[PDB]
Amino acid sequence: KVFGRCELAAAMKRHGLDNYRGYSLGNWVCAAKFESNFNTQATNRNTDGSTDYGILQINSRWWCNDGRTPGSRNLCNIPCSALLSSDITASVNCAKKIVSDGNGMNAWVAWRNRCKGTDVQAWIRGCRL
Ligand SMILES: [Cl-]
Ligand SMILES: [Cl-]
Repeated sequence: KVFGRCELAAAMKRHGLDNYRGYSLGNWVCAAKFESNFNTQATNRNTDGSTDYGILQINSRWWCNDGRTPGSRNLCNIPCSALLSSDITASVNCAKKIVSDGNGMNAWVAWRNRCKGTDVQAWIRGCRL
């Protein structure tokens, strides 16, 4: 599923991400925009053999199990496939664990390079929330 902008904002707001660990909703929509272009089915292979999955591109090296990342962990205790669902609950719950691990949203390289320090509020402007 390819979300619309206001549509994803609303769903992320249904699931508790607005101001989670201090990050307003615009930060999370901005991050999804550049990680996946709002597509829950996005996947991308990393040079080390790990893979990023879903609308927030969560990595198999640490957070989910795909059966093909030697030496990895599965700290969210989920198969990576569950991160591709049109329902975003699994991605949201694992994101909450990631952003609380010490480095905040700097865990998402694309947030650091494309959202951090910008007018992220523009990503929710106009939306009925
Ligand atoms: Cl915002
Ligand atoms: Cl980047």
